[PDB]
Amino acid sequence: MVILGVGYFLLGLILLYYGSDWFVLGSERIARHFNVSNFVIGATVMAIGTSLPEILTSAYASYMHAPGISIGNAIGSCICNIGLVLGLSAIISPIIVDKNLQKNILVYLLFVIFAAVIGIDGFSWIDGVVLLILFIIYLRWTVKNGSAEIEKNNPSVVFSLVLLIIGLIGVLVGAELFVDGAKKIALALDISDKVIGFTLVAFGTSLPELMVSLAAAKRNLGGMVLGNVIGSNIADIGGALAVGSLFMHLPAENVQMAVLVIMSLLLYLFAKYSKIGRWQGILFLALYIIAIASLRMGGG
Ligand SMILES: CCCCCCCCCCCCCCC
Ligand SMILES: CCCCCCCCCCCCCCC
Ligand SMILES: CCCCCCCCCCCCCCC
Ligand SMILES: [Ca+2]
Ligand SMILES: [Ca+2]
Ligand code: NA
Ligand code: NA
Ligand code: NA
Repeated sequence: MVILGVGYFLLGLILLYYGSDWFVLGSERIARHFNVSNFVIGATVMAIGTSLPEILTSAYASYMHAPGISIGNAIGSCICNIGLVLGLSAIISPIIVDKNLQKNILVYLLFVIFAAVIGIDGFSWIDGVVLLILFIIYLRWTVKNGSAEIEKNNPSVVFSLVLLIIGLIGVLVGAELFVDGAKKIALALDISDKVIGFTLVAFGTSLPELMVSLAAAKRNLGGMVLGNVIGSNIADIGGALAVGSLFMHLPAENVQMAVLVIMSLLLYLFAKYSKIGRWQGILFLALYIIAIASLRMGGG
């Protein structure tokens, strides 16, 4: 039963590795097909695709009367996407943000500040509906401003969509196998710890973002990286958190929200007045490390 766990674990890593690169390549081609920037494709198709685990997890957790896990997973993913995912990626491929993308990031920041303020007393189903509506508006606004609309079944298109979809299946299945594999290893060795397992929920669901962002960074696709991070956070709030709140009132996470707000503000300030490169990435990593060293365990 331990060899099966090791099997899943290694296999999940393989799928994650190759799948992420396929997803990126297919997404980069699709962007060129539709005449939209890499940021746009990153913030929409990629962000949502990779946030499907958060959405499902938050929904499932709140339905099972564990709303703390529901919001813990959602906001923890956001902190992970900036501190760990963007941190690593910025070091690998530093980014200077153009003026139009700076505007997108400011909208993101406002969205996050708005979510923090209405969530001070926790999140109701009404808070959820509002956030989901802003999420949809964000998506349409983003696509419009990053689109140059001008124009059977071209082999370039097909191969693009195949890469993208198979890549996405690869990263999502791979993330699942990684986690399921780890869990059966821990169970087999009798080192299973539930509160540890619930602490790592936002991470396991963030493995697609991590591997996808790293693959894009290796190909110097900085805008795509930034799109994936910014979009995943909005999807995690207007999607994962929001849907959670539909089943049950979510408890406040004011400390984690303050952390997210601070990291999000830092991200905008770097984008606007500087760059997102080596030392910005180092700072994001240091803050992430401080966060996981100090924040209360249990995943909510
Ligand atoms: C943004 C212009 C200044 C760049 C240098 C200051 C921002 C990066 C600071 C990194 C500090 C890293 C500390 C690690 C412990
Ligand atoms: C090309 C590699 C450049 C340096 C990468 C440094 C990463 C530092 C991450 C944080 C270390 C711990 C800080 C603890 C407060
Ligand atoms: C370099 C400016 C940092 C401003 C915020 C400083 C305190 C740390 C905030 C982020 C990480 C989580 C801290 C609480 C665990
Ligand atoms: Ca074409
Ligand atoms: Ca509220
Ligand atoms: Na995502
Ligand atoms: Na995710
Ligand atoms: Na996550």
